[PDB]
Amino acid sequence: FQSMMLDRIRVVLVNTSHPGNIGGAARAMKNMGLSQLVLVQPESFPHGDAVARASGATDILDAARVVDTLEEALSGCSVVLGTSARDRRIPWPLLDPRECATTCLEHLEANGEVALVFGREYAGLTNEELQRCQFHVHIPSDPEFGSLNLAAAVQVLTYEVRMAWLAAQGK
Amino acid sequence: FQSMMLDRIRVVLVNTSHPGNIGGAARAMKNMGLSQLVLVQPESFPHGDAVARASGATDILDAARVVDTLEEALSGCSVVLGTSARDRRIPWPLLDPRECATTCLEHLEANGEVALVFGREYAGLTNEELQRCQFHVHIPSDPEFGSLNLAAAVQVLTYEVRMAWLAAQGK
Repeated sequence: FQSMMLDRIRVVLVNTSHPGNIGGAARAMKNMGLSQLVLVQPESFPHGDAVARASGATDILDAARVVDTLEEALSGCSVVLGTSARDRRIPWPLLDPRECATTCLEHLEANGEVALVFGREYAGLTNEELQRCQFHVHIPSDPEFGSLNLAAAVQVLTYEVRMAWLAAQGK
Repeated sequence: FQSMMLDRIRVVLVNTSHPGNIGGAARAMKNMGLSQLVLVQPESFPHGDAVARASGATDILDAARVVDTLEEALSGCSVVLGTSARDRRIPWPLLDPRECATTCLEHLEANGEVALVFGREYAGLTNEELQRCQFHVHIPSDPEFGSLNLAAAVQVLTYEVRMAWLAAQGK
């Protein structure tokens, strides 16, 4: 199963401070066909704001796994891609969201499990967290005002994943 | 000017009910280089929630024009593109976000002014509002759970606009 492939994209939110962003991320995942959410040390979860921003994606919140470390969140993944909003001076392969989606599909088609890792509001992932990833993904943005809202960033990546998944089906 | 071209994309939010979405839209515009926001009959504006979700894109909120009708919001535009989340049974040309961005760039390069029109949370634009547009833009989504958060939808379209704008510059 085709739609079922999308369940093997593991969205990992690292140390999210605003519970509204957890809900927003779940909504962004559900409206692209994704469903697997993992939270590393969220600051406030469960929370009413996550439920409200999920706007019906409460199934994803209820099935979300909450873990103490990024290592636990990445267990069993065939590849890990971390997002970066700025030059991090780490020489890892740097992908745009379209290239990220191509890499994701390649793994999903090979029965892999892909982690897409998002960091804290503003600060992003730490260097150590980025070093744990095999690829870095950057959403091209205005360098004068470069970091997107966490849920909006999840939406951009999940949208590209769905665009690649549709294209592979001749759709 | 190149960056200046993006100021000629007019983001129009029609009858927004959650002020947080107005702020989220302004943030989504600013981190892609856009700045022109027009609000048609927003339910609560100005509002603290718009300021909070703008996360520093308060300049866009302060310069936003508030009007009573969609007609006033579209004055002087060379083309109007409206978003749709479902089959609207209106036979207008239907573009995905990449095709929307191509159309936008074509107009910006020809010193045009493009309106990107977003509707109400859940309900979207009315048929009459969609009929006022020359093109309809649909973000491919899971038809089981098809409508994105308003600010996340603005982010998807603005992200594609920036991707097209960068590509045209050999970047």
